[PDB]
Amino acid sequence: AVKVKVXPTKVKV
Amino acid sequence: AVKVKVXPTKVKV
Amino acid sequence: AVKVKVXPTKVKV
Amino acid sequence: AVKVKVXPTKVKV
Amino acid sequence: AVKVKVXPTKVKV
Amino acid sequence: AVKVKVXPTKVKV
Amino acid sequence: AVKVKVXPTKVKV
Amino acid sequence: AVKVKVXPTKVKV
Amino acid sequence: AVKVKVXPTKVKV
Amino acid sequence: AVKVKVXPTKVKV
Amino acid sequence: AVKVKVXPTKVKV
Amino acid sequence: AVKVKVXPTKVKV
Repeated sequence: AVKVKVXPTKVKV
Repeated sequence: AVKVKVXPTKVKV
Repeated sequence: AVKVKVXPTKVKV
Repeated sequence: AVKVKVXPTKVKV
Repeated sequence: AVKVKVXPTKVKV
Repeated sequence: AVKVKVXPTKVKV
Repeated sequence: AVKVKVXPTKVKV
Repeated sequence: AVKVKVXPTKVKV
Repeated sequence: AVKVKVXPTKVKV
Repeated sequence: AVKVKVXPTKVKV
Repeated sequence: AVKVKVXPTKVKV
Repeated sequence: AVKVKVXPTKVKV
């Protein structure tokens, strides 16, 4: 899985 | 890989 | 894709 | 979307 | 509805 | 389905 | 929300 | 590294 | 992780 | 970060 | 710096 | 940005 930030939200997918 | 959406902002990771 | 809350974080996956 | 709880772990789907 | 795993339990919600 | 993680919290959608 | 059991699987929805 | 796709544009990061 | 712009979309991967 | 270009494909990293 | 693929071309930027 | 070439690989950075 990979860490991402999209808009203001960080998350790992 | 999957579509990630945060309000109006999308991207596929 | 579905709206989800993981921990305190809302996102659409 | 609905609250889902398994043991102590709650989330929203 | 979407296939989920929450904790150790898989289910469709 | 993909594991979505926020720090040490983990689920699968 | 309520606890549901089907055979071996429980979950609260 | 992971595939990223935005609309029809794919790349790898 | 690195800030990227793919097509029109800025994100961090 | 910098524009990287390969023929007519541009991005920024 | 990060390994990237821009168009068909791999490189590290 | 400038055209750069190493062996077979050209790119513009």
